[PDB]
Amino acid sequence: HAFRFHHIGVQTSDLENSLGWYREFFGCEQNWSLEKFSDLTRSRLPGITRLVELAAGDLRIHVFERAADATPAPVAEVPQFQHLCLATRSPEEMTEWRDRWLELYESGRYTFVRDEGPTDIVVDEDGVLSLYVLDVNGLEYEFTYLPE
Amino acid sequence: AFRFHHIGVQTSDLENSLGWYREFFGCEQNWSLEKFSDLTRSRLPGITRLVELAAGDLRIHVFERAADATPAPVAEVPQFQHLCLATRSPEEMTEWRDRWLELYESGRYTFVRDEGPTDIVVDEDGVLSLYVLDVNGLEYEFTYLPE
Ligand SMILES: [Fe+2]
Ligand SMILES: [Fe+2]
Repeated sequence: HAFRFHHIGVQTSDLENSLGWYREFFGCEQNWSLEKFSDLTRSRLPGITRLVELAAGDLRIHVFERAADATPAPVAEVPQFQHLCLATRSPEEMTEWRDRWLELYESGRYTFVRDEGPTDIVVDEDGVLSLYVLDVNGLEYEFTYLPE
Repeated sequence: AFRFHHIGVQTSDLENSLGWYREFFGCEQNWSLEKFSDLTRSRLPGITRLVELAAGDLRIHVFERAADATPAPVAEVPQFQHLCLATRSPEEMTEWRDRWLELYESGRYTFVRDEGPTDIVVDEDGVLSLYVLDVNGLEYEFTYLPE
């Protein structure tokens, strides 16, 4: 492989809320935290106050907070990395992911940008299962099972 | 616990993004689709075509909505801000930055932004970083880890 996926950066308005939900939902760990930033970072992300690297298996997530004066909601009609898909290992885990999202949502431990619950688990004609949820920032995560 | 499968790129000009993703990343198209379930159309209203591109271990699902105009990314918004890919050698960092400038200067692709690539910077541990924008204005980072 010429290159390998390293990590994805998640911008949030409430770092504490995202750090708790990501660790609870995905089983993430905190590898390191950063509060000093170079001239290029403050130019790219004006107002960044802290960045934390999260690790859940092969997926690494760099969650960072910027202004937090307002709490805007994601825009849909705009070009974007629209969603992040994660492959499960059995059809049973698909129900597990949807159940655990609901459990964390109605537990009251977190504030969600949007109140939209998880989608149903949908089968296509080739046996693929599809499940979509929103993180605490209103960003879409897809859980799938490919009969590979 | 799980395996990262693919990222979804929402674009307004699919053929423009397809051509750039193929030349820049060396992407090859795995499959495509133009008939969608109710769930897909509810999530992405007006979706027309969906294509899975593969380059390395990374799968990229580029899809186009109702084109209409050509909107630009919004920065103040909670979002997946950037995608980082790891290189195998320090000289590849300059190879990536050069291939971006070549593809941009060729005039063969439409860009939402005029912003060129950043300089290659070094951190306290020797990690090299490089930030470029795709034809949709979305930020990609190339990194090199000495350890
Ligand atoms: Fe998807
Ligand atoms: Fe990064």
